[PDB]
Amino acid sequence: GPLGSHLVATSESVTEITASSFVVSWVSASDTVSGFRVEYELSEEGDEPQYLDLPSTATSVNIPDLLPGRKYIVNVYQISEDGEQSLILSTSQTT
Repeated sequence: GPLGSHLVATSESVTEITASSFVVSWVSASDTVSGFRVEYELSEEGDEPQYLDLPSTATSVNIPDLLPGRKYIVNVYQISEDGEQSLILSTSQTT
């Protein structure tokens, strides 16, 4: 049954804890995507934003070098064959 969800997941859907890393996954809300671009910045300090580029076949990425005890804002954008970016997933986390 729906084990009520069973969070089934289990293992800290968040593994890459090292350096307070993050493991976020999304859906290629588009097959015309030529690649993906992930952006994460401190929701507090507002430091400078960082970008990570992944292939159109990528649907998940691990963000390392994160500052423990800090909140980061993550936004995944898919790049179309025209170079257009579209927000497919936006979420924040607290190392």
